Amino acid sequence: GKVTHSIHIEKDTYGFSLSSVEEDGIRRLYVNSVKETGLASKKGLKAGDEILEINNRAADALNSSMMEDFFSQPSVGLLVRTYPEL
Repeated sequence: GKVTHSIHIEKDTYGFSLSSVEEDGIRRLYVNSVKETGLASKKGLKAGDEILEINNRAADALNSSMMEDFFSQPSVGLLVRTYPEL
């Protein structure tokens, strides 16, 4: 079962990329890769996580322009749905 986690990151770059899919009628955001010693990795962000929110805004209520601004700021919050570790 998947769990939902909150991540707050502070400062460069956050050390991760995102891919975007909209195939079931809702836009979804997924972590592509993570930099191992990156800022987000240190926070427990993992490749293949779904980003449910950025800065309390749903992935579906986001455009590239908002996300580019948010990731350029010295801080950022994420709501992430991820499989627990095994």
